[PDB]
Amino acid sequence: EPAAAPNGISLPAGYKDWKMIGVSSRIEQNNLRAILGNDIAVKAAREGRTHPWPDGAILVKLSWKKSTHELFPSAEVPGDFTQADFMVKDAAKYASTGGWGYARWLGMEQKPYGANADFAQECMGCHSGAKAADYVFTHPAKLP
Amino acid sequence: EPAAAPNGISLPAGYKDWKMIGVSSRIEQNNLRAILGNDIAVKAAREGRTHPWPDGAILVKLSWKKSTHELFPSAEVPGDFTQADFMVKDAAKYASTGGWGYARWLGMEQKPYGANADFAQECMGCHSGAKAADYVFTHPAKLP
Ligand SMILES: [Fe+3]
Ligand SMILES: [Fe+3]
Repeated sequence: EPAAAPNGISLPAGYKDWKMIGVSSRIEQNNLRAILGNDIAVKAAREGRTHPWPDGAILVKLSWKKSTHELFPSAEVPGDFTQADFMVKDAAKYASTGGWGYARWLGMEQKPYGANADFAQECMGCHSGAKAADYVFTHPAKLP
Repeated sequence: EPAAAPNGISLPAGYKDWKMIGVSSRIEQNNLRAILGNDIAVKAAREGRTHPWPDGAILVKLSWKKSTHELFPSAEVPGDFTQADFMVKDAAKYASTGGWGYARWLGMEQKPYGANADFAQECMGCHSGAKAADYVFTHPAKLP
């Protein structure tokens, strides 16, 4: 198993099998991202129960470097896998970080991010800008 | 329930719950895409059984117009849903179109695309360029 994050969160097993919530592309990072969630998160996302998200919801964002497809240069496609970011909802347990447990694992080798157990204050530094939306930027993508 | 495509392919039920294969962004369409697959496709993708893909594999590409996140302008995120494109592998049934059944549904209204039953020749026009990769451009995104 990969090492736990410095705040004690273990890597959610099976996240690559989870359902999609959305996708994104971060210009400044030259990354394509997929956002998945466990079934608690997906149910909440689809039913709009995101104020707050429920206890047990886990979101995962998977980031790859952007490359261009060798056969179709206008298609930006994933190259190198760069990291997996997680938010785990537990209003009581992570009340000090807004009710979410943050954790990041880097690369194929899955090195836990962060110098110490307060690393999540970095995450909060930006995610506080989405405080009105329970610290979550992502808007579930529309589907029929 | 949505009408079948002009070549007789019915919309696959439950595609929104399928596992992810990849993501992409098409620069000339200003979209973001998620590529999902049924469990045959996902197993094939993950094992590298793509030369050729096995019969029964279904790939779906979901497309949204790109929007910029209101709280974070360098984040391109899905706006309106534009289309669902499908490729259904059946080397015998779809031998005339490279072993793949193509189909597209447009919009939230899931209107079948295509003027007639030969609409898939359009798809083949470009997809023939990926013939070395069994007519599939997408490279499964690498995950640990
Ligand atoms: Fe973040
Ligand atoms: Fe295509």
